[PDB]
Amino acid sequence: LVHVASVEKGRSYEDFQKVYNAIALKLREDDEYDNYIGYGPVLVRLAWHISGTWDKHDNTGGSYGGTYRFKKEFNDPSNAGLQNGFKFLEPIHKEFPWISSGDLFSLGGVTAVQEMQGPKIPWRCGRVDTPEDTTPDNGRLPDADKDAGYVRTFFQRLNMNDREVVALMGAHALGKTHLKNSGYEGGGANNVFTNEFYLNLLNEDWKLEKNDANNEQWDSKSGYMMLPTDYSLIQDPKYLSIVKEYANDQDKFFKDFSKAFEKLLENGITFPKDAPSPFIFKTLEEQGL
Ligand code: HEM
Repeated sequence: LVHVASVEKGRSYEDFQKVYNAIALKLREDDEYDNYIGYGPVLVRLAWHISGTWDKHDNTGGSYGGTYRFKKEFNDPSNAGLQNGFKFLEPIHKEFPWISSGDLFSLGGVTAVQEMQGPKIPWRCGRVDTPEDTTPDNGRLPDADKDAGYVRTFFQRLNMNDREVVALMGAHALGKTHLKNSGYEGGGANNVFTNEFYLNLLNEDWKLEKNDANNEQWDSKSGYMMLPTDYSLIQDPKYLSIVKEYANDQDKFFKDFSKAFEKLLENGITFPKDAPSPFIFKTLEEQGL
């Protein structure tokens, strides 16, 4: 099963920068959302969830087809809350109706990371919408109640190794959990992309507590939280080494996250040899906008 990237007709860097800019300007405008977190984090989560359905064994799922627009996927219980991201992107899609859905969802994540002062994430266009019957079944995204061996095995389906897993998890510096969406009680939340997830893991005094949904999570008296799967990164000695590395080197974490997140957003896509090179979008700030 082969998905070949096909550039939206006649489009180039400039076109996709305009789309980036529209998303970025909306991120700035719509600042109230989720107790002033803004939409950055949920856009990153959306990009991950539309990509994280991928299965390396048969090339099903993945970002290419834009299948999140279909009810089966949109109503996946693992996607609860992501409707807010989709709503946010709707006016952008209406303004730029030529962009494919998988391009838009993935670009929303790139834009979010960058505007939140994260690393540059090179991004390639050419995802093509596919029909409703190509929508992956629910149950391909990970559970949060498990341990390190679960996390490791899970991410092998996505072709991610230990370093890639630990780097990608660092996105949990962004935003929070919501009891109503996932059964986890939200803790202190940020909308700036840093290596703080790793610092929190290593430096806080964590207590295993039960929340009001009767699920266990790790909390600190300072008001942070970790999912079981987050905490697993300091329980497993291989993950722990990488946690420490990223807690001690912001730049390395940025570089590794950029590579892993691009890879995640690109899994399943075949880029023709004469496809454009990846785009690196300027932030609003870099443009003086
Ligand atoms: C074992 C892997 C993972 C698990 C079990 C997991 C689980 C969760 C859960 C339970 C939430 C809370 C949802 C809600 O209540 O609204 C969430 C939020 C979030 N996740 Fe993950 N996640 C994982 C990996 C990732 C990855 C790889 C990324 C992206 C690189 C990511 C990005 C985010 C972001 C940015 C949010 C915050 C959303 C917001 O503030 O609305 N997660 N995750």
